[PDB]
Parts: sequence; C-alpha cells; structure tokens
Amino acid sequence: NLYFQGHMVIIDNKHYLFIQKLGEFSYVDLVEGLHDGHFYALKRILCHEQQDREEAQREADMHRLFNHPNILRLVAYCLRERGAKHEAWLLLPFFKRGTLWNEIERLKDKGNFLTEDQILWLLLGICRGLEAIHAKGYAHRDLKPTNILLGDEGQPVLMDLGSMNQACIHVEGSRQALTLQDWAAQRCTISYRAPELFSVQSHCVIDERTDVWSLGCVLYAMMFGEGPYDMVFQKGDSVALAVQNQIPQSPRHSSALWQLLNSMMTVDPHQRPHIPLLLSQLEALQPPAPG
Ligand SMILES: [Cl-]
Repeated sequence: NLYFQGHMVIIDNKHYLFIQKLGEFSYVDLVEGLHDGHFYALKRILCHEQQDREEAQREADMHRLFNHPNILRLVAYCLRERGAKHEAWLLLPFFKRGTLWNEIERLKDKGNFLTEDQILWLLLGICRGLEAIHAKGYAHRDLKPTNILLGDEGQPVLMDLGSMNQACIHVEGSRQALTLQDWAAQRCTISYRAPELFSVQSHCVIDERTDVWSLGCVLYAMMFGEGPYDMVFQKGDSVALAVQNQIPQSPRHSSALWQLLNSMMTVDPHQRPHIPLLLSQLEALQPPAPG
C-alpha cells in the first residue's frame, strides 16, 4: 500500500521510469532517469526485418557524428527483443517546450507572431546547426518547423536525422534521376521539398543547397504563421507546380530579413546561397540573444 506500481526499463545499466506517451512505425515515450532526475524521450522503432535494425543503426550513427548545441544529441542506443517482438531504442534529451511549430501556432492562435529579434536568433541557431552538418559532407533533407525543438534557453535544436545523406549527388541518366525522385517522394515532406527534387533532371548535381530552400520555408513560416505551400497542400492542389513558380513586405520585417528570405527561396539552386554566406549576412545584423 506504501509502495507504488511503475513501469521501467534498463538502458546502459540505468533505470528509467515510464511517465507518459509523447507521440509518433515508431513510438516515443517520456521517461525519467532514476539516477539523475532528468527527463528523456525514448524513441522505440519496431523491427520486422534486418533492414529495420540497419536503418536504426544508421540514424543512431548520424546523431553521434555531432556534438553541437543546435543538433539533438543521442544519450544511448540499444536493441531489445521479447519473444517475437524486436525493437531498436534511441534515448534522447527531453525538451519541455516542444517544437518550433507549436510555438508559432500558439502565437498565431492569439493573432501574434514572433518578433524580428526572436526570428533572427532562431535563424542563427538553425544555420549554425546546418553549417556543422554541411561541413561534414551531409545534408539533413527533411528540415521543417516540426523537426526543430526549442531548448530550455530558447535555443533551436535540429532532430530527425533519418533522411540525412551525402550532400552531393551526381545524377547521370534517367534511371538515377528517377530513383532519386522516388527517394525524395518518400523522405522529404512535400511542402518543404526543394524544386530540383521534383522532376529530377537526367544530368545534374543535387547538393546541400536543398536544405537552404527548406530553411527559406521555415523562415517564411516564422514570418507569416504558416509554410509558404501549406494552403496549396491543405486545399488539395499541386505543390509540385506551386514550388516551381515563385513574398509580402509586411512592415513588421526589415527589408534585410526580407532579402534573406528571397535569396533562400530562389528556385534555380545555382543562384541560391550556401550556409556560410547566409551566416555572414545574418551575423552582420548582430542578432540579440533572448533576455
Ligand atoms: Cl541477434
């Protein structure tokens, strides 16, 4: 009567207490570490084939490529089975503020938006995260506001590295173009997907500037309360066509910020900037930390 029931797991010899389901192929659970008091998000991936163990290894490995404040770290990885049930587990830090998306809905539901100083700090954090990814030779490939957590100091943190791959891809011939086009149709949220990945051309080079387009959409989302192709998506018409055609000057935004958004959302990737240039442009605006 003085004891109480609980459900727990052991990971790397440490006991974690189930608290609640956080969300979702995979579940995510809120758990509490009983050694240290801290909270974690335990992502559990269901395996039916060897490929599934392999895909989860891959993701775990992407996380441990980096030790950067704007990139979600991996606390532990493991494999668990019981009878026929087989799972792979990624233990991760818990961000009580949730995602950048639900912060920009919270405001848009009261009629407000993020201020320009808030926008500039967030954007700086996201670019520095990407810069670290690009410098190692990868691209994220599924950047969007629901893949961006907000830390306890308000810092933005990138998550979901299960579509990350080599940054540079040479497409030669229709067969390679089409296999790439199908891969993106699978792994790159359609309304945040770069133009060059619809109708992949037979001879071309797809590089990490793919992420700079997606980042432009995230910026747009922060500035207008929705993604630039969400009404199109939600009203059933063709995103692929909208994305291949081509922002308002709402006087809550400096033209400097408006120029940043325009440059990111250029359709020809050859005319689109790389992250190091964007950071140079951003840091000259001398963005303030929150406080
Ligand atoms: Cl085994």
